Amino acid sequence: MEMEKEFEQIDKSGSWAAIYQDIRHEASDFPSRVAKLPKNKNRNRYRDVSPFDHSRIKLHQEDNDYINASLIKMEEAQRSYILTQGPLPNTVGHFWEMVWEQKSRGVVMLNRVMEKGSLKCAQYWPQKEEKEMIFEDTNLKLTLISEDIKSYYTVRQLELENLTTQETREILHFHYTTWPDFGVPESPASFLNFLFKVRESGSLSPEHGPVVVHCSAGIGRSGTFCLADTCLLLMDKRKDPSSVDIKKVLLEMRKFRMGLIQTADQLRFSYLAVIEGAKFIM
Ligand SMILES: O=C1CCCc2nc3c(cc21)C(=O)CCC3
Repeated sequence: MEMEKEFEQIDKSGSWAAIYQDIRHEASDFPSRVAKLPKNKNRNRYRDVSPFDHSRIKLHQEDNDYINASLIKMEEAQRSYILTQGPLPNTVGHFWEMVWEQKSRGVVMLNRVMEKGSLKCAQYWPQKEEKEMIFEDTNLKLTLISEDIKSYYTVRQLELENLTTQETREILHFHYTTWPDFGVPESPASFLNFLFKVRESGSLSPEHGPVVVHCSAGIGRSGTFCLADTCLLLMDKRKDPSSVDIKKVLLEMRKFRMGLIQTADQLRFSYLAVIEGAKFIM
């Protein structure tokens, strides 16, 4: 079926939970043996969210190459994304090592450091120009260059320096700051505006390594971001945009990381975002 009318048909019939459970039943199951080794227990935020072995990102280290991160490679759309958990106190250096080694231009953050009174990820970037951060375990230096605070999101320019080679690179930090503590946003308008700002920066384009996107577990809000982007790109590329099937795209992405889209409300929000976004594109 088309999307917008399939949408009203699920609303009128109140069957979002049944649609979402079908997706969960059909999703791929692949091994995640490296994630479950005992030496990696303090590298995982949640025991039930792990990268598949076949698609995990490997650090270029011979001691321990493990990070909770996955490469989602979308062949028809010609887009790649790295989805990862919010960094932990003992993985902030690994996180920036990955950003360096994979040649990423942008980092997309969809959570606040504290939500619901609890810490959802480490404070992994510097907050003042004159107070830079040094990650001694991976030999990297990170400096805040500039910061632009808007009503729904903040963009930061960062400098990452490989202290071994003295090479430097500019990284863009795109921070969506207004996702509610419970539920999903009422309108997709500000999320779509944010997606378009990431696009316009070049961070999603083939001349850079894959964008790094995270929330707390790296599957819910993060899944919503890459699902909406890929679906909109396919609607631009194909002769028949109504052929784009958001459930099929989501199942393809779930071949590369488990659990993408965590609730039936997030599924409905993803439909809403693609539907509204397809009208603005033209
Ligand atoms: O933010 C939105 C909402 C509607 C869809 C949309 N499409 C475009 C933009 C922005 C948005 C741009 O600024 C450049 C490319 C076209």
